[PDB]
Amino acid sequence: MKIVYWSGTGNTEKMAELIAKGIIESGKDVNTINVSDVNIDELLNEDILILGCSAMTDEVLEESEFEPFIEEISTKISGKKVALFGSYGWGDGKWMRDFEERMNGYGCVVVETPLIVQNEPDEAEQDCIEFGKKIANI
Ligand SMILES: Cc1cc2nc3c(=O)[nH]c(=O)nc-3n(C[C@H](O)[C@H](O)[C@H](O)COP(=O)(O)O)c2cc1C
Repeated sequence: MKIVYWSGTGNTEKMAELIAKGIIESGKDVNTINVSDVNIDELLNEDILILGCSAMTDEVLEESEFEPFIEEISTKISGKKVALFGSYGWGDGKWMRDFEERMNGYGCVVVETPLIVQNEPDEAEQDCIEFGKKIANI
């Protein structure tokens, strides 16, 4: 499996590691990839796309790297299963509600409720691990 993410201070990156740990604990292999080093072709061969990005300016996906990546794969992911996650600060998850609506709009099947955690996943560590375990069972 593969987890692709963008993180500006390390919050979403930490979530990604924790989600990977859950998948591994369930007996499966998984690689975490920063959006900068992702290979679209190899990524498109995955049965489930696990994508994460923190909330950026005015509740949007990160603009210089993550958004363009989503746009590029947008026409080639109809029917694919996706699990979404990310860290946020002062908002209430608007960027994620929009990210979920967008992926659905591209024809994807959002398999679980998106996992969102405020700032660093300190108290929410187990929640991240459990999300990974749910994904491993799909
Ligand atoms: C430029 C900028 C804009 C932000 N905009 C939002 C926002 O609109 N809503 C929100 O809840 N958090 C916002 N945040 C806070 C981040 O989503 C939050 O700090 C998160 O934990 C960052 O995770 P990361 O280290 O994975 O990037 C913003 C942060 C930055 C740096």
